Amino acid sequence: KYDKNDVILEVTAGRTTGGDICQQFTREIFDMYQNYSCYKHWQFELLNYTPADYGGLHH
RNA sequence: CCUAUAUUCAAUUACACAACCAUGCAAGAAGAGACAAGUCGUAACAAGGUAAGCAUACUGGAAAGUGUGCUUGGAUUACC
Ligand SMILES: [K+]
Ligand SMILES: [K+]
Ligand SMILES: [Mg+2]
Ligand SMILES: [Mg+2]
Ligand SMILES: [Mg+2]
Ligand SMILES: [Mg+2]
Ligand SMILES: [Mg+2]
Ligand SMILES: [Mg+2]
Ligand SMILES: [Mg+2]
Ligand SMILES: [Mg+2]
Ligand SMILES: [Mg+2]
Ligand SMILES: [Mg+2]
Ligand SMILES: [Mg+2]
Repeated sequence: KYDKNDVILEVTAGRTTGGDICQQFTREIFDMYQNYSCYKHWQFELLNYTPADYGGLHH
């Protein structure tokens, strides 16, 4: 079923450790899927992008 | 009633009678604790950058802010 509906991918910053170790890691995997979409010839549409203070992605 | 002995007895009345408390459930309200790292600010510990704090009053998103009196669980480094 489905497989022909646009899918929204949401990434956040896990709350398990202090610092930016989790926030910085969020940026890397977010760009992983963005480059992956080009490999699969998909279409990427940015909806929300909130950078963190210490060079990261809050959500 | 010349030895002797037989028989009966009841429940009513005036008024109170779920107030009351226990247990269980509930439309819903409020508090406390928890890890965790999110948003907002930096109150406290150094004269914490306005010395802190108690009683009480008033005020503000939030720590708290300010007045009056009191405490040193602050200092004035000591022929200055
Ligand atoms: K103060
Ligand atoms: K002090
Ligand atoms: Mg922290
Ligand atoms: Mg000073
Ligand atoms: Mg301070
Ligand atoms: Mg200040
Ligand atoms: Mg102060
Ligand atoms: Mg004071
Ligand atoms: Mg007071
Ligand atoms: Mg004032
Ligand atoms: Mg005062
Ligand atoms: Mg004034
Ligand atoms: Mg001395």
